[PDB]
Amino acid sequence: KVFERCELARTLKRLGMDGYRGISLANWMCLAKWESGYNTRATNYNAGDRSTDYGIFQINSRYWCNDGKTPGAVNACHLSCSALLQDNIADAVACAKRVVRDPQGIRAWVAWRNRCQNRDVRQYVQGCGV
Repeated sequence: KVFERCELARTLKRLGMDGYRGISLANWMCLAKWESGYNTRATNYNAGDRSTDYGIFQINSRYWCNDGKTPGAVNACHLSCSALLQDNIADAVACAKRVVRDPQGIRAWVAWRNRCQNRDVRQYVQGCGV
């Protein structure tokens, strides 16, 4: 599904993302916006290294989920990558939280560095009741 902005903001807040490991809701919204346009069903193949990015946060199969076809990959979220293509984002949120328990935190996604870091991200949550 493609979430509407404020519905996603409230969905993420009910899932415990506001301030998780120091990360505001607006930062998670900016991440989802630029990774996927708030789209849970998206996959993007990376031909350079044979990995694939999955779902609303475009989480990569080399370290985070298992798709069976990424050579030498691991599965730190202990999920099939299929779980990251559901309309229900609970599993994707659990995996995003796993990502940010590692040292880089939200910097693990380069799109966040490019499109969210050191920026005014307040617009993403404006009016949403979060």
